[PDB]
Amino acid sequence: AYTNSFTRGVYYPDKVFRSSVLHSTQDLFLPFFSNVTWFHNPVLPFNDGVYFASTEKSNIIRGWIFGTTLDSKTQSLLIVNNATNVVIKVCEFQFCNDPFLDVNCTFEYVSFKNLREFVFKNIDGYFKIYSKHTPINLVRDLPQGFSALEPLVDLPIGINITRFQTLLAYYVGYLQPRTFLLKYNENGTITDAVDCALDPLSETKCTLKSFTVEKGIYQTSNFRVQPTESIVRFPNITNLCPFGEVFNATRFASVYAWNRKRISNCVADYSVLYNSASFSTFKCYGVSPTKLNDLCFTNVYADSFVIRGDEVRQIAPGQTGKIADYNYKLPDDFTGCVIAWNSNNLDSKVGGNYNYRYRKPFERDISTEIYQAGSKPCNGVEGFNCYFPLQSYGFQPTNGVGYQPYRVVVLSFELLHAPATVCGPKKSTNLVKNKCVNFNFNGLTGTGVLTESNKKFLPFQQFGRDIADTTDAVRDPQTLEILDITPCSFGGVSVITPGTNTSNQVAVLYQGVNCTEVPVAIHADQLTPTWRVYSTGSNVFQTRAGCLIGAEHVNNSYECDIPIGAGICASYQTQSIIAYTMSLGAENSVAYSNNSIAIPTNFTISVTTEILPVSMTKTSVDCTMYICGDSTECSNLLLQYGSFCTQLNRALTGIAVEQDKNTQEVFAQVKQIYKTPPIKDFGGFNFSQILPDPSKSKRSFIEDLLFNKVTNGLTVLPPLLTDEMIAQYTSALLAGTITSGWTFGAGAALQIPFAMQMAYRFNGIGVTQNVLYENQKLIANQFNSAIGKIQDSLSSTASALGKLQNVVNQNAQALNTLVKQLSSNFGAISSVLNDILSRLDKVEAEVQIDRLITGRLQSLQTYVTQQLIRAAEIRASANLAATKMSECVLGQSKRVDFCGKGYHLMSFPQSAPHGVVFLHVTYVPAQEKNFTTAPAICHDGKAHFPREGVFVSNGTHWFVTQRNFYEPQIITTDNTFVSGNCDVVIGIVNNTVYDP
Amino acid sequence: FNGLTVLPPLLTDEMIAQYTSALLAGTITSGWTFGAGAALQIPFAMQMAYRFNGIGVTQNVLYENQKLIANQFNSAIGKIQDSLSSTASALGKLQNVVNQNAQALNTLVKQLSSNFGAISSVLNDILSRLDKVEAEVQ
Amino acid sequence: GTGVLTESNKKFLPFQQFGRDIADTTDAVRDPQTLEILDITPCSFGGVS
Amino acid sequence: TMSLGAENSVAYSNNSIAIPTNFTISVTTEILPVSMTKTSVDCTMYICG
Amino acid sequence: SALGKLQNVVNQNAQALNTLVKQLSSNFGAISSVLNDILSRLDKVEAEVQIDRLITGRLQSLQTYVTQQLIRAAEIRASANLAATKMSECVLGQSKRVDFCGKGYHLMSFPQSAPHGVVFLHVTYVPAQEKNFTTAPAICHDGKAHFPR
Ligand SMILES: *[C@@H]1O[C@H](CO)[C@@H](O[C@@H]2O[C@H](CO)[C@@H](O)[C@H](O)[C@H]2NC(C)=O)[C@H](O)[C@H]1NC(C)=O
Ligand SMILES: *[C@@H]1O[C@H](CO)[C@@H](O[C@@H]2O[C@H](CO)[C@@H](O)[C@H](O)[C@H]2NC(C)=O)[C@H](O)[C@H]1NC(C)=O
Ligand SMILES: *[C@@H]1O[C@H](CO)[C@@H](O[C@@H]2O[C@H](CO)[C@@H](O)[C@H](O)[C@H]2NC(C)=O)[C@H](O)[C@H]1NC(C)=O
Ligand SMILES: *[C@@H]1O[C@H](CO)[C@@H](O[C@@H]2O[C@H](CO)[C@@H](O)[C@H](O)[C@H]2NC(C)=O)[C@H](O)[C@H]1NC(C)=O
Ligand SMILES: *[C@@H]1O[C@H](CO)[C@@H](O[C@@H]2O[C@H](CO)[C@@H](O)[C@H](O)[C@H]2NC(C)=O)[C@H](O)[C@H]1NC(C)=O
Ligand SMILES: *[C@@H]1O[C@H](CO)[C@@H](O[C@@H]2O[C@H](CO)[C@@H](O)[C@H](O)[C@H]2NC(C)=O)[C@H](O)[C@H]1NC(C)=O
Ligand SMILES: *[C@@H]1O[C@H](CO)[C@@H](O)[C@H](O)[C@H]1NC(C)=O
Ligand SMILES: *[C@@H]1O[C@H](CO)[C@@H](O)[C@H](O)[C@H]1NC(C)=O
Ligand SMILES: *[C@@H]1O[C@H](CO)[C@@H](O)[C@H](O)[C@H]1NC(C)=O
Ligand SMILES: *[C@@H]1O[C@H](CO)[C@@H](O)[C@H](O)[C@H]1NC(C)=O
Ligand SMILES: *[C@@H]1O[C@H](CO)[C@@H](O)[C@H](O)[C@H]1NC(C)=O
Ligand SMILES: *[C@@H]1O[C@H](CO)[C@@H](O)[C@H](O)[C@H]1NC(C)=O
Ligand SMILES: *[C@@H]1O[C@H](CO)[C@@H](O)[C@H](O)[C@H]1NC(C)=O
Ligand SMILES: *[C@@H]1O[C@H](CO)[C@@H](O)[C@H](O)[C@H]1NC(C)=O
Ligand SMILES: *[C@@H]1O[C@H](CO)[C@@H](O)[C@H](O)[C@H]1NC(C)=O
Ligand SMILES: *[C@@H]1O[C@H](CO)[C@@H](O)[C@H](O)[C@H]1NC(C)=O
Ligand SMILES: *[C@@H]1O[C@H](CO)[C@@H](O)[C@H](O)[C@H]1NC(C)=O
Ligand SMILES: *[C@@H]1O[C@H](CO)[C@@H](O)[C@H](O)[C@H]1NC(C)=O
Ligand SMILES: *[C@@H]1O[C@H](CO)[C@@H](O)[C@H](O)[C@H]1NC(C)=O
Ligand SMILES: *[C@@H]1O[C@H](CO)[C@@H](O)[C@H](O)[C@H]1NC(C)=O
Ligand SMILES: *[C@@H]1O[C@H](CO)[C@@H](O)[C@H](O)[C@H]1NC(C)=O
Repeated sequence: AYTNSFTRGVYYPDKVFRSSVLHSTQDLFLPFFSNVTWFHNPVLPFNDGVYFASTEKSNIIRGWIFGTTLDSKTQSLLIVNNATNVVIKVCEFQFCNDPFLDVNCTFEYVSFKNLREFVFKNIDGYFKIYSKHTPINLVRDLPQGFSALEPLVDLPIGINITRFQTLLAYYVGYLQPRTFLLKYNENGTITDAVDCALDPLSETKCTLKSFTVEKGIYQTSNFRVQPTESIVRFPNITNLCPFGEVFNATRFASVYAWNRKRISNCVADYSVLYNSASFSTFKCYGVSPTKLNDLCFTNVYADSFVIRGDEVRQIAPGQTGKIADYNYKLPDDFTGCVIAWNSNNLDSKVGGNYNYRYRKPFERDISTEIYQAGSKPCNGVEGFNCYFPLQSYGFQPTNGVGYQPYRVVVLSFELLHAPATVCGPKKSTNLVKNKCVNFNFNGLTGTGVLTESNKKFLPFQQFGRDIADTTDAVRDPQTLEILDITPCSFGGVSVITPGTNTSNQVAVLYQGVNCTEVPVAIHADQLTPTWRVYSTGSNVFQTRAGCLIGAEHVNNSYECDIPIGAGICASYQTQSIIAYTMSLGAENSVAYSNNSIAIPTNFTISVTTEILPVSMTKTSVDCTMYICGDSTECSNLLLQYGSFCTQLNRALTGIAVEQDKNTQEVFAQVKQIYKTPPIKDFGGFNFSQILPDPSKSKRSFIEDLLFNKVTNGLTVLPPLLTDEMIAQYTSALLAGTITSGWTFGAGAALQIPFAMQMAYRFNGIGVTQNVLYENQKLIANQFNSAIGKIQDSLSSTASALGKLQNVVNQNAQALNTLVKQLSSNFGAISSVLNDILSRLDKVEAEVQIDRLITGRLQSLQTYVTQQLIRAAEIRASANLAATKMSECVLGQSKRVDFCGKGYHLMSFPQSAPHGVVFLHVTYVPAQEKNFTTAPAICHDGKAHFPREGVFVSNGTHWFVTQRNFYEPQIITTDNTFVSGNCDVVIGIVNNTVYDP
Repeated sequence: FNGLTVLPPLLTDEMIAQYTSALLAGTITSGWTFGAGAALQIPFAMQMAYRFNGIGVTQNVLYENQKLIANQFNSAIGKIQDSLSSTASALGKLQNVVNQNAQALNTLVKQLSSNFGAISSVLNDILSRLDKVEAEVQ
Repeated sequence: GTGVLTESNKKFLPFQQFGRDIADTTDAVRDPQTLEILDITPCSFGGVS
Repeated sequence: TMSLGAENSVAYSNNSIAIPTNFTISVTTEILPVSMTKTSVDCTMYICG
Repeated sequence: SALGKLQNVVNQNAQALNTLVKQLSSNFGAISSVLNDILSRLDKVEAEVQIDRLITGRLQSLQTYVTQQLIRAAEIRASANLAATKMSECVLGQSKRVDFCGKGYHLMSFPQSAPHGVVFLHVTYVPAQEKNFTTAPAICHDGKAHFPR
């Protein structure tokens, strides 16, 4: 019988306080929503540790036995409660299946409406116990909910437990290795958890380290099709190799005349030779002797001779001495083995066996040509300073060991190149095409898909290679057809989420994967590590970008919420996640004709917003303190690397000073600290929210929203201008802009009434200035209301300031990464430097320290190089901000869409963390009407054109009007100018042109 | 195929062609107005008079020469087709963005054939030929 | 370690012996002879200009 | 503490304008870099001499 | 001191090559920082293990130099594009972009050459000697409002 585990069985992983934090940890845990066995008893397996529970208030459940034999034959745990105490012992006990109530000992210790919970696990010889108590109402199943179990007991007793039983409603489950994300509150209790492998949303929560995720698409994983089967393809040789004639023959050669045997067309078994005790050495080079049976070769050459026992040291690559110089040399990149033994009884004899003698790589020459000891005419004949080239070994069996004869076999291997022809003893399999498989062609191992091919190998060619050396096609050794290899299908895995705030559903995209490969592979119905079973969630759909699982395809085309790729988007709708081809927008046939114009009859003022970065957090690094932790031994090694721990400080000093330049270039545009008048008769425009609030530093109201909505060896440094100095500059800029127009940008500020300044801002966009005064209250109300909406927009969402937030988040991520890279081993024995200094002699310790120096130096260069790139990216924004302040704030830019959308009027800066915010104010025309139009008018045969503005008719009368606001005027001469007669102009019309 | 991949662009080229078409259709029927607000239609020879004022040439100069001006424009777009049709090296900037990435990937892939001082550039050789304690070093 | 040990307000649970930072750096300890919680700070360092 | 510059109450009202009555032509230098030293290095001869 | 920008372009290239040349003298853990010592004192099997440390250290030194020059070249290109723009707009024209072609209302500018750079002489009108007046946005005549053209 079984029951759902829900979220039960989490326990405190370590005796560490952590608070207000989400922490990621790997341990033996009960997986969420697993099946727990139920009981009302037998012995049970213990496995890799147990979660245990019971509903109780009778207290019939009294203890446990843990062990292997449960009684007598070995030490076994007894854990019992007797109401006086909890009791533990480990004895070779003397009790039956149930010695309990009617309703050595090398260690011992002493200390329904409710449920008891426990966890038992056993690691490093320590047996550990965790616990909880709770009230409950539900008796019929485990209480669905959460509460972390806390440690009680931790004991060095070391028993190899494989079974347990309860001593006399109760429940059992098994722990398994998993990653969990845990939530610690302000008082450092665990209060929630995520089981990362459970589902795609749980992968996403663990990927982001968050218990909630926003709407979007997130990568969590990579998908690869697994090898379904294994193949061995070998030459089908029956013959076995002639090693007795190599190793055990009578005539092992004298060393200057060394013998070579070629081996070919046979199956070997090097393990038989390697396992033999007969050899005083079995040293090997580019192959380990354990691996030799798995390999295959074009040739083996056995080189054979007898030599004096102490001289065997010359038989290696790179050696020197008379045997190497004149008798037999190995090449200095020898691939194979040297095997030798004390052949004292075999090769020595009581006459001192004079049959043996000594005198480039694999040279042999038996020549009698004399060793001359000088430039004499020795002429090949013996004499003083003229000596025969061979000398005899005095091999008597009574010799001391270094003077006895030893036999030597050298095995030199020629690899698979041409068709392999000496081979290990391996079993060949059948060949299988089109599947993802492991394969082994003559010891050439790999994983992939095998198919037919059209590759015309020339008869000597055995396999093809790609640009990366990787084997691209193979001839099968048993049937000479050419097979293509191809790598098994793979891609990035991404989770589409509506926002956990909004829904729990998800869809999964297998990027670039064909759906036929997916739902019976690493996704579902086969070997499915972490990318767990749901072969369909309801629908499986092939997009251009990859296979998409669990989303509903739609034939409509909406706007895009979650973009997938190749014009596909997804969103959550009437409910399910849908997927569709996106629409670029509403289609609009513009109402064109050769004679019709639309003129706006009304406008809106609009206040937009634009946010720009201006400076990173400044930093400098004491690279000796960071790399070496103030250890003297490490500091002395770090001298050998020269100037690196100085050009790093020089680079970061360049970054640091440039931040104060960026801030000064953006804000210090103004020579004097202008201040606002006491009166506020700015024609009804209400700046109270953007001017300083003196009751606040003296920031504006909107600046106080912006400063709230954004929120070792490594030393941070302060900015030069303080946040109160930046607020003085944004105040001075704003006070100049209000009281004096652009004039404070061209030397001395000239005062002008604000309503007249706006009349000139209108006069810059081609709207005739009377249009402002005649609409002055309306315009002031539109502006005041628009400033009001900025407060609500900035109040509405945390996503409003994402640009400035990304300067903060990247600096924190970079520094945290640079700190966490202290803990990495880089292949050294430990990442804690004091281990290496304490556990090892200095000669070994240096090599380990040098890996940590190398890893930390490569980490620190990696950090500094990203700060250079990231600072260059911020400087492009600082130059843009200084430009927008020069043209928009200090002026009125005519550059289309530079200072906000619409025709530009003015803008106001407000300070913010690491950046600036501009409130660009723009005119937008808003209520158009169609009119008939003609490019000219003919009066007395003279063709008239308007001086400024355009001719229009309401269908009966003709007027001229300005291009951006309907205001019809009678066509007097003074609105117009003549040029020539009617006839050259297209579309000219007849009207009166009036003379004043 | 060595763990390298190429992802598709979000906007497919038949979507890009609808944006460049819309920008062009706005620019013909409505001048600059569709940047400043909702598009306002105007006759094209009347848009060109505003463009002439925008360079300080008086608008009567257009109408007094409209047939000539149209022919000069049409002729230039003819020469554009012959130039682009003729000279494949004209797109040298874009073609370098293609070529530079091809060399970047080819270098990254070819580096898998380097030894860096190991016994072999091919990882499965080492794993076939050597036992663990030595294979780690390589 | 090394640092300026200080008296602190931290509220460790009975089984917890020491505290860690957001970046996993050890930064508070229970004194094993008097079960109040201390706060650990590295000894001061800085560039000399 | 650095000074950002002299403070200035602009003499604003809803009915006062200031207009200039003279001018200066002024000539201002601006300096921009355009190119580095064109440099080349033999990576065989530097590393291996 | 006006030319501090151009002189700093000279100084950074001088410091970069000095740093690259100094690093030839660093051991990086080899028995000597002079390659012919290794080749004259040691036989090849030993020598290659020492030489490989110099090759590694000198190569990491050289990649560090080339990467900082790639970044500095892009940082100069941003200035070359700005100078090319100021020459097209300020010299070949009269820019209305406020504070672009020197402070004040821009009239014209002249180029002068300088080693590794360019110097612009921006000529500008700056108003002076201002007087207060009373002002009003419009004037009534015969009950109709008037505004200045
Ligand atoms: C070919 O012949 C030459 C002699 O003419 C051989 O030279 C010997 O090479 C070894 C190198 O290990 C030296 O120690 C000897 O001193 C050389 N001999 C003389 C007389 O100088 C050469 O090794 C031969 N090569 C082959 C492959 O057989
Ligand atoms: C121009 O648009 C504005 C709104 O942006 C119009 O003002 C509104 O007019 C209606 C009556 O027609 C009132 O109910 C609203 O309270 C007005 N709003 C404001 C902010 O005052 C204005 O009437 C339009 N002008 C013309 C000539 O149609
Ligand atoms: C300028 O606008 C602000 C709001 O943006 C006005 O301040 C509000 O005024 C009323 C009436 O005195 C108070 O009830 C509110 O509490 C004020 N709001 C805040 C947030 O303080 C201000 O009165 C306007 N002033 C002028 C001259 O128009
Ligand atoms: C075109 O505009 C003219 C002038 O605004 C309009 O003519 C006026 O029409 C009203 C009645 O709607 C008469 O009371 C006025 O006496 C007319 N004035 C003049 C100068 O004729 C005319 O109605 C408009 N036509 C259309 C088709 O809208
Ligand atoms: C504008 O009005 C004039 C008359 O005032 C029109 O000119 C006449 O057009 C007819 C038809 O082409 C000719 O037969 C007459 O000889 C013309 N008379 C004169 C005095 O030129 C003219 O066609 C009208 N224009 C438009 C565009 O309708
Ligand atoms: C202005 O220059 C254009 C050429 O750029 C001249 O246009 C040509 O004029 C001749 C007659 O002189 C016609 O045969 C051609 O067909 C015209 N070319 C085109 C493209 O139409 C124009 O005549 C010149 N105008 C003046 C006043 O000199
Ligand atoms: C396993 O658990 C699920 C609920 O999570 C349940 O439907 C299923 O029947 C259980 N299977 C067994 C064999 O207990
Ligand atoms: C409980 O066990 C202890 C020894 O562990 C023993 O002294 C005590 O008498 C027991 N209590 C009862 C009620 O039997
Ligand atoms: C007692 O322990 C020793 C080892 O310490 C072991 O040899 C012996 O068999 C044990 N006897 C019992 C009864 O467990
Ligand atoms: C556990 O098993 C090992 C052999 O696998 C044995 O050497 C050891 O003594 C056992 N320890 C205990 C306490 O049972
Ligand atoms: C945290 O502990 C304090 C006492 O140390 C207590 O006042 C407070 O209510 C606790 N808060 C939570 C969220 O447990
Ligand atoms: C060599 O001979 C001995 C017996 O003299 C035998 O044990 C050994 O296996 C033989 N080895 C080979 C390779 O024949
Ligand atoms: C060996 O290969 C040949 C050629 O394909 C085949 O005819 C023969 O049956 C094979 N023999 C064995 C024992 O595999
Ligand atoms: C989820 O977001 C929507 C707005 O997109 C909001 O209305 C809703 O209240 C949010 N869900 C929760 C649990 O508050
Ligand atoms: C996916 O694979 C099947 C064969 O398994 C093939 O018929 C289909 O055309 C493929 N589709 C794509 C888009 O690759
Ligand atoms: C969507 O279009 C396909 C053909 O392109 C069709 O098979 C499908 O039935 C359509 N769906 C609906 C709801 O009409
Ligand atoms: C202008 O007229 C056309 C029909 O001629 C109509 O489609 C369009 O909506 C009209 N525009 C306005 C603003 O009334
Ligand atoms: C406008 O277009 C119509 C139809 O194409 C044509 O009859 C008329 O002559 C044209 N008028 C002008 C001024 O181009
Ligand atoms: C240690 O002993 C002293 C008395 O000698 C006592 O005051 C103190 O509370 C004890 N601390 C602990 C943790 O037992
Ligand atoms: C303008 O200033 C100059 C000196 O810069 C002076 O000589 C000249 O007389 C002044 N002109 C007027 C009209 O005040
Ligand atoms: C204008 O008059 C005010 C006093 O009303 C005075 O403070 C200010 O300095 C005068 N400005 C000029 C340009 O004379």
